[PDB]
Parts: sequence; C-alpha cells; structure tokens
Amino acid sequence: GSGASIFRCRQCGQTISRRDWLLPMGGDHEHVVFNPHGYIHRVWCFSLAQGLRLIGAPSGEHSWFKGYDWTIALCGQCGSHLGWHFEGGSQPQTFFGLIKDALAEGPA
Ligand SMILES: O=C1CCN(c2ccc3cc[nH]c3c2)C(=O)N1
Ligand SMILES: [Zn+2]
Repeated sequence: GSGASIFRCRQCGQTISRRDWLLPMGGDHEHVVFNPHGYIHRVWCFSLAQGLRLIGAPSGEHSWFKGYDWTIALCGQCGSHLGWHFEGGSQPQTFFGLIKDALAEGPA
C-alpha cells in the first residue's frame, strides 16, 4: 500500500476519508462542540468521505455550522454512527463533520 494517511471506521475498518480531504471550515478542520445533552464531540470536517449512508431528513436544528442543515451519517458497512453530512450551504455546498473518536487514522 501507499501508507497515505487515511481514516477508517473504528468499528469495522472500512476506509471513510483521507487526511488530504480535511476541510478547514471557518479556519479549522477541528470543531470541539456539544450535542444538546452536553456531551462533547471533537468533530473533524472533510470535503469528501466514502462508505457512509445518510439517515433521515436534513435538519437545521442546533446546527453547528451556520447556514447548513445536517443529516446523521452512519458507516454503510456496520451501521456505526460516524458523524453528519452538512448541506444547503454556500462554499462548499456540502461537507462531512465526522466524530474523530469514531475513526482511526492510519496508513492506507
Ligand atoms: O450540527 C449539528 C449536528 C447534529 N447535532 C446533534 C443533534 C441532536 C443530537 C442528539 C444526540 N446527538 C446529537 C447531535 C447537533 O446538535 N448539531
Ligand atoms: Zn463501520
């Protein structure tokens, strides 16, 4: 393999994204934010991610990224919750905000 830095689903090993695809939303790819119950999520933003399935309809409620609606993104292979897909925005129109602790960075 290439050894290129990629992110795998911690639960099943599926390749989900690459360090090359980190996206600095608002100036940083990492956003330490909270779900509505006060649990911290260290979210890493990516311009592209693979192997995900979206569930439900997009919502604007509690959106961490002003102007974007979110949808839950699961691993399409094992069903584990890996983060959210954001859409309806300006630049970029869509992106992924993934939970860093749900992924494992490693060599491709
Ligand atoms: O931008 C977003 C992403 C989704 N999100 C969220 C919403 C509800 C729940 C309930 C448990 N974890 C949640 C996370 C949020 O607050 N903002
Ligand atoms: Zn998985």
